Amino acid sequence: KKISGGSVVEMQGDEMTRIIWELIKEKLIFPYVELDLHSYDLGIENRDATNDQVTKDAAEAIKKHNVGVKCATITPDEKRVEEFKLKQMWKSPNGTIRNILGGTVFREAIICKNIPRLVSGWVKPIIIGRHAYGDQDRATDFVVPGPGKVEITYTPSDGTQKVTYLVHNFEEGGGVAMGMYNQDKSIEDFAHSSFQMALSKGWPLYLSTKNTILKKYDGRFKDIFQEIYDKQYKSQFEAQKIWYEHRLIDDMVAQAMKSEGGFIWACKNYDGDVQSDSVAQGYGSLGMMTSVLVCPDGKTVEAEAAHGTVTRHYRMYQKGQETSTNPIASIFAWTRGLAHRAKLDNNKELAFFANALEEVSIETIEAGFMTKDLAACIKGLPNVQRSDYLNTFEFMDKLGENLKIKLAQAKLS
Amino acid sequence: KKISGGSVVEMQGDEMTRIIWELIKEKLIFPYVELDLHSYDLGIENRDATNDQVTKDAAEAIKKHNVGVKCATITPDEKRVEEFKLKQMWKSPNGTIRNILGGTVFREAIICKNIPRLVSGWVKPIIIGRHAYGDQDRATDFVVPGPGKVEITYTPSDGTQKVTYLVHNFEEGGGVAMGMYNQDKSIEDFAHSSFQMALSKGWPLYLSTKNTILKKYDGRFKDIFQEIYDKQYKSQFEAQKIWYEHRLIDDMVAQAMKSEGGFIWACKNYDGDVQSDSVAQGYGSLGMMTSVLVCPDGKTVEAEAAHGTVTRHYRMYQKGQETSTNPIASIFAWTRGLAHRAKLDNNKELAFFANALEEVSIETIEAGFMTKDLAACIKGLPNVQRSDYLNTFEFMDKLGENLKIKLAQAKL
Ligand SMILES: NC(=O)c1ccc[n+]([C@@H]2O[C@H](COP(=O)([O-])OP(=O)(O)OC[C@H]3O[C@@H](n4cnc5c(N)ncnc54)[C@H](OP(=O)(O)O)[C@@H]3O)[C@@H](O)[C@H]2O)c1
Ligand SMILES: NC(=O)c1ccc[n+]([C@@H]2O[C@H](COP(=O)([O-])OP(=O)(O)OC[C@H]3O[C@@H](n4cnc5c(N)ncnc54)[C@H](OP(=O)(O)O)[C@@H]3O)[C@@H](O)[C@H]2O)c1
Ligand SMILES: O=C(O)CCC(=O)C(=O)O
Ligand SMILES: O=C(O)CCC(=O)C(=O)O
Ligand SMILES: [Ca+2]
Ligand SMILES: [Ca+2]
Repeated sequence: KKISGGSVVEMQGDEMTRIIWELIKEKLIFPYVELDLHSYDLGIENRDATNDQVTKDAAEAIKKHNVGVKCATITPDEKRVEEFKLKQMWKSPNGTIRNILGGTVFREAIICKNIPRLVSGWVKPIIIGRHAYGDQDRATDFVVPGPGKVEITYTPSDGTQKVTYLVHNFEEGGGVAMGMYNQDKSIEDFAHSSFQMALSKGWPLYLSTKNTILKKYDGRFKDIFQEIYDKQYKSQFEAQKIWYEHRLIDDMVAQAMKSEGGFIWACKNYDGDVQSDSVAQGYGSLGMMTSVLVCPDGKTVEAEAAHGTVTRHYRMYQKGQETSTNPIASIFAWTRGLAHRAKLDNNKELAFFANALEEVSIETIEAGFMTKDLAACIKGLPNVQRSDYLNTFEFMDKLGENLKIKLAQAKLS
Repeated sequence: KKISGGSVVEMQGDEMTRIIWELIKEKLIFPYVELDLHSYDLGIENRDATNDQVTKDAAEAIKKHNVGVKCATITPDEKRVEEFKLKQMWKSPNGTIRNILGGTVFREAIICKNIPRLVSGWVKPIIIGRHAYGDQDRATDFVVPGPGKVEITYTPSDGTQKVTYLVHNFEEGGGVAMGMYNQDKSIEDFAHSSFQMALSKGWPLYLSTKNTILKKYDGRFKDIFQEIYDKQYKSQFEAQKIWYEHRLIDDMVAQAMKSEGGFIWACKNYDGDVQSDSVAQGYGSLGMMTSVLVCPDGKTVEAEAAHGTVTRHYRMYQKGQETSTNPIASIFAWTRGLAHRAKLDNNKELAFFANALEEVSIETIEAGFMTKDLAACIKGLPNVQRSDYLNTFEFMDKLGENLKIKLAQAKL
C-alpha cells in the first residue's frame, strides 16, 4: 500500500461491473496503492435513497479533486422501477456528470495481438471524440396526449421579443415531442479538443454531421469547426501532413467501415455514444475500450468504462453460475485515472504503476489467458469450450499474479 | 413487340446517379419494356425553378399510380447554394416524399457469393426497417443568438390549459435549439409492418431505442411495439420459432456486429438512415443495397437507391477520366418497382423481366465482371489492377448484353 496516490473520486456502480469494481480495488489497486479516496456510491439503491443527490455530489467532487473513475450504472426505465421499487425513473448518472463537467469523451479500442477483429481492414486505431454536452442527454421529451399544438419558443434575457416556432399541430391522435439544445462555447471546446488530439497523435480529423437535414443545428457545428480550423489550426495541420474534413454521417460511417483506421473521429453526443459501441465491437470486444472524459480546463478528467452493467451475466452470478465478464475496460478506467493523477502531482511512482498494470493486462491476454468473449474472437462462439478461457475471478487472480511479478521485478533495477 | 409495363412514376436525380439513371433506361429498361411514364425531374436546377413544387407533385403521383422509382438527388447546404445559385436551401426530396406517403423504408444488401464482407460473421441478411416519418426529417431547428430561455409548449385542442416545459436557459452566449415530434398512428403502422416482415421472412425482430434516456419519446415506440406484439402477432411468432425483442441501441449495434445476421432490425428514422449505410458497407459496397418505401396501405411502394449522387465520381466524370461507379442499387430500384408494378397488375411477363434483370446483374458480378468497388472487396484496394474492373459505361454494356441473352434464351 506504499505508493501515495493522492486524491481520487471513486464512483461505485451496479450489477456485474460493481462486483468487478470491488475485485479491482481489492486485488489490483489497494495492495500497492494508498489513495485519499472520496467514494460516492452510485448504485441504484443509494441513488434512490438520496433522490439522485449523490450523483451531483460526485460530480462536484470531481471538479474539486480533478480526477474520477466511474463504474457502470443502471439508468432505470419502467421495468427497473418495478424491479428495485424505485421512487422515480432517475436520469442517467453519466449524463448528469457529463453535463456538469462538460468537455469531450475520447474512446479508443484496447488492442491485443492475438485477438482477431470483426472488421477486416482496421490495422490502426480509430479514436472517437464524443461531444459530451447537450443534445439527447439533456433533451426535454413528453407524450402528446391528443390533438393540439406543439411549439418551441425563444425569449432573450431582456426579453424584448419572443420567437415562436411551430413544431407540429396534431390534428387527430397523439404522439411524442421533444426539445433539445447545445451551446456555442461547448461546441468550441469540443472543436479545440478534437483538433489538439489530431496533432497529438499526428492524424487527420473527420467530423460527421447531418447538416443537410438540420441546417441551423448541425450547421453550427460545421461552421464552428471550420472557422477555428481556418484561423487557428490550419498552418499546424499542414506542417504535419494531415488535414481536417467534414463528412455527412452517412458517408462517414461507410468510410470508417472500409478504412484502415488511423484517424480521429469527432462525433456529436448521440453518434459517439452509438458508434463507439460499433467500433469497440468491431475490434472484437466492448470489454476492450477506454473512455476518458477530458474537460475544457485541460485539468479535470473522468475515466470510466463505456459499456453497461452486463445484466445477463449478473443474472447468472445470482444463480451461482460461473461468469466470464471482461474487466479490462473497468481496469483501464483506474489506470487512465491514476495516470492523470500522477501527471497533476508529478508522481513518477504512480505514473509507473498505472502504465505497468495496462501492460500486465495486455501481456496476460496476448499470453493466452482471457475471458470467454476474447476466446470467442479466436475460436468463434460455437467452438469455444470451458477450458478455453478463465472465469471472471480466475482472470482477476491471474492479473494479480502477473501484476505482483511485474512490480517485484521492477523493484530490482 | 415490348412488354407493356403500365404506369410508373419516375423521379430523376443529379450528378453521377443521373448519368447512370439514363444508362439504365436506354440500355436496360426501354428496349424490352413499354411504360406509361410520368416523369418529374427532381434535378436541383428544376427544384429551384419550380420552388420545390415538382417534388410534391411527384409524391401525389405516387399515391395515384401506386408505383414510383427515384434517382438520388442533391439536398443543398450553403456550399451547394453557391454552386447552383439557388433561391433557398431546399429540404430533402427524400424526406419530403417520405413524409407525404408515410411508411417503413426497408433496406437489405444484395449478395453475390464471390464478394467478401468487411464484417466476418454475417452469412444471413440484415433487413433494416426504417421508420419513414417524423423525427429529424420534420424537426424545427434554429440558432440561439444570445442568452435567454428556450421553451417547448403544448396547447390542447379542447382548450383545457397550456403545458410549458423549459428546454434550456442560456445564461451566457448562444447556441442551437430544436423541436421534433412523431405521431402515434405512424408508429403503429411502423410496428405492424415490422411484425409482418419478420413473419413473412421468418426471422426474429429487434427494435432499437434510447428509452433509458428519452423516457417518453422512445418509451412510446417501445410501449406501442410491445402492446401490438402481445395482442396481435405474439402467438404467430412462437408458431414460427421466432421472437420480438427490444434492445438499447448501444447493445443492439454490438449485437448486430457480432451476429451472423438473419434478423429484422426496426430502427427509428435517424438510426435507420445511418445504420443502413454502415450495414451495406459491411456487406462490402454501398453500391448493392435495396431501398423500398412500403406505405401503410399495403399498395403503394417507392423504390430508390439508398446511396447518394456519388459526387466525387461525378467530378472525375466531368474531367473525362474513367469512372467506375456501381449501378446495381439504381438498377434494383427499377426491378423492385417493376416487380411491384407487376404484382398489382398480375403481369407475369414484367414479373419475369424484373427477376431477370436482377438475376443478370448478380450473375455478371459472379462471373468476374464488376466495378472497382466490388473488385477492391476481393483483392483490397491497393492490389486493384486496371485489368480487374470495367468503368461505368463498360459495365452497363456487359449487363445489357447478358440481358439480351437471358431474355432471348427463355423465349424458346
Ligand atoms: N456506462 C454506463 O454506466 C452505461 C452504459 C450503457 C448501459 N448502461 C446500463 O447497463 C444496463 C444494461 O444495459 P444493456 O444490457 O443494454 O447493455 P450491457 O449490459 O452493457 O451489454 C449487453 C451485452 O453486451 C455484452 N457485454 C458488454 N460488456 C461486456 C463485458 N465487459 N464483458 C463481456 N460482455 C460484455 C454482453 O454480451 P452477451 O449477452 O452477448 O454475452 C452483454 O450481455 C442498463 O441498465 C443500462 O442503462 C450503463
Ligand atoms: N437518396 C438520396 O437522394 C441521397 C442519399 C444520400 C445523399 N444524397 C446527396 O448526395 C450528395 C453527396 O453525398 P455524399 O457526398 O455525402 O456521399 P455519396 O454521394 O453517397 O458517396 C460518397 C462516397 O460513397 C461511395 N459510393 C457511394 N455509392 C457508390 C457507388 N454506387 N459506386 C461506387 N462508390 C459509391 C464513394 O466512395 P469513394 O469516394 O471512397 O470511392 C463516394 O465517394 C449530397 O448532396 C447528399 O444530399 C442523396
Ligand atoms: O448512461 C447511460 O444510460 C448510457 C451511457 C452510455 O451508453 C455511454 O456512456 O456510452
Ligand atoms: O435525403 C438525404 O439528404 C439523405 C437521404 C439518405 O441518405 C437516406 O435516407 O439513406
Ligand atoms: Ca454507449
Ligand atoms: Ca443513408
